[PDB]
Amino acid sequence: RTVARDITLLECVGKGRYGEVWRGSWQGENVAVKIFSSRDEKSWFRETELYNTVMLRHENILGFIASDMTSRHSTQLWLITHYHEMGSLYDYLQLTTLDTVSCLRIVLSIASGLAHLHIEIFGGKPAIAHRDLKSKNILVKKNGQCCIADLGLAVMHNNPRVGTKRYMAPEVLDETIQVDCFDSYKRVDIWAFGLVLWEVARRMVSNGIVEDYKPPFYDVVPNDPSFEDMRKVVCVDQQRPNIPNRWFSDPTLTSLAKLMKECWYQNPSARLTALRIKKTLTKID
Ligand SMILES: COc1cc(-c2cncc(-c3ccc(C4CCN(C)CC4)cc3)c2C)cc(OC)c1OC
Ligand SMILES: COc1cc(-c2cncc(-c3ccc(C4CCN(C)CC4)cc3)c2C)cc(OC)c1OC
Ligand SMILES: COc1cc(-c2cncc(-c3ccc(C4CCN(C)CC4)cc3)c2C)cc(OC)c1OC
Ligand SMILES: O=C(O)[C@H]1CCSC1
Ligand SMILES: O=C(O)[C@H]1CCSC1
Repeated sequence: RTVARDITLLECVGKGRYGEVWRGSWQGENVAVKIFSSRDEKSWFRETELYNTVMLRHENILGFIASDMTSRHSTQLWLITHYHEMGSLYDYLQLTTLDTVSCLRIVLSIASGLAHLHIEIFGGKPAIAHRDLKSKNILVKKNGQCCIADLGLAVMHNNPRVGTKRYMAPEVLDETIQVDCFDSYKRVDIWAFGLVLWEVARRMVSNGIVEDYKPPFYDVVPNDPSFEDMRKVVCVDQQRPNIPNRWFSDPTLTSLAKLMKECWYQNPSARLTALRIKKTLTKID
């Protein structure tokens, strides 16, 4: 039989230190093709090893299609996934505001994806921690739900080696994280989840008011904040993202402020679990 492997790369939709992401076409169908830099080859190996161990399939996890290694004169490393034309949550929040139903649908879908990663199923799948959760690593689907992307730093029950500094938990910044305990990595994801919840909630309209899109800690650290910049804010001063007064006039944003506080405790073991966040979100509105 013919094995059709040609992908037409149509347009570059992302460029960074990691390499590039392209919208591509395979057999009439849109795919996303991540082309890894030599700098970030370990992310391709980790994601590939994870998918070789467990073929994750979940509506709120970016859908795997293929991992390709091709010999050149160098080695070319591609990861091929489903394509989400609306782009990342980061991209989407810049222009778009949200109503109550759209805000809740986004954050419950992220909680659903994250709980699916975290849970060991004994049938099944090992427990997985993401280790780089942020709004750029979440894609928006046409049905209003999101999916979690980029398992290049994921751990299974370290890696390329640290996550995005702006989203690092206090125990990562102060180097107290108990690195031999798998639950430690789940708790780091919950911290980052809380920051994403804050980024989304700001864009939910209430009483004719909305906040502009800002990244977590926009008001206390520079662009491309250093490790030290983040440690001083999060660990030494114990600062947390601001909850605007206008949220306390809206029952949904009041409930979301309480949830994000319960993701941001200095004590990692005090933070809510992804399953408890899902349950809380299903009872809001
Ligand atoms: C190698 O490389 C790539 C391959 C493909 C691809 C193209 N056509 C058909 C296939 C296919 C799938 C599954 C079977 C089964 C049939 C039942 N039998 C009992 C076991 C085997 C055969 C063939 C594939 C996997 C796409 C790619 O990109 C999207 C590839 O990557 C470049
Ligand atoms: C990698 O990705 C894609 C692959 C394909 C594709 C192409 N040829 C054959 C297959 C296939 C056929 C049959 C089996 C099974 C059937 C039951 N039992 C006998 C074991 C073997 C598996 C695989 C597929 C899945 C299509 C896709 O999209 C339409 C893909 O997505 C881009
Ligand atoms: C995060 O991680 C990965 C993401 C993807 C991915 C999948 N669907 C769609 C996208 C996308 C499409 C389009 C835009 C637009 C936004 C508006 N404007 C700025 C021009 C461009 C942004 C994003 C991406 C980037 C694939 C991946 O691997 C193949 C990823 O890595 C695992
Ligand atoms: O790039 C790396 O360091 C990884 C390759 C496979 S295992 C370690
Ligand atoms: O086990 C889980 O939590 C996943 C099943 C479908 S939704 C999440």
